[PDB]
Amino acid sequence: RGSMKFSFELAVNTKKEDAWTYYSQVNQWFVWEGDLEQISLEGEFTTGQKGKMKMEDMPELAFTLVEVRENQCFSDLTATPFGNVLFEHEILENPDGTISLRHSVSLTDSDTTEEALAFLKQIFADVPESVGKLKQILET
Amino acid sequence: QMGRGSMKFSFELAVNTKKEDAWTYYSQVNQWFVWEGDLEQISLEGEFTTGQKGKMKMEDMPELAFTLVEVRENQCFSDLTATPFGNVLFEHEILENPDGTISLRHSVSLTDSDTTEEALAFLKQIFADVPESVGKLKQILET
Repeated sequence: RGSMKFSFELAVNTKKEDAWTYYSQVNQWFVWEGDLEQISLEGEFTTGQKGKMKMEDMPELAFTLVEVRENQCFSDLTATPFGNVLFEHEILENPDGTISLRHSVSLTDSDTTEEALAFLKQIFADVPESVGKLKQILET
Repeated sequence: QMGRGSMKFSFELAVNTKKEDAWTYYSQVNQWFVWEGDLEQISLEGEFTTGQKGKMKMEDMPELAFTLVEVRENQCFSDLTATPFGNVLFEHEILENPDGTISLRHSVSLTDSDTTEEALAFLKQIFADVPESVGKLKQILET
């Protein structure tokens, strides 16, 4: 590969089905996507669906749903200067009864560019907060 | 190994290399200078095996005790250090990729029942130079 990937995992005290609600309902991404301005999806929340997303003070971006698995995970793919960025969201079950939420950002490929890595870091910088917000919302 | 209160940062990098070669930079404590950028001193009370204790000192920081909690050649090794936020666990994983290439994944985690900013910021700090550390291992292994 030319792969590089950042992950953040946070354990939360709730049910995977309840977590799934905030993922599979694009209109509720505002509660956890920091800076989300507008969001839309060209159909059902399923593997292969295309949508449009826009963060504050940024051009709106097309994305495609890569691997929707109900109650478990969904991924989205967006084109960037550095090629396709894959964003992953996983609900993991822990033995102690909690679930964990793991969000990951990766650059499909690139020969370890100094600016590639710096690019991922910036995208990934907001991720821990967003996962934090989910946890506090889910533990209500 | 995660559960209530835990948080964990991971960085993974694909490297065109073999697992045995990567493992030599993990299992030999004296090699950590190649990939630990602020490393000043490093020792281990014996052989690179699960349970072994050791010490290490980083630029501008006091010496620190640490334990090897899990070792598997040539897959992974993990160490535990005590901090003001409980124990921090550092993980180092070698993963064989389906295109022959391997991946190195370094992670750091701790347990904070409160999930405070203090604990978060503290973990984030430790994880901050982990991507470059892994990048050095990449550069070294690919020659």
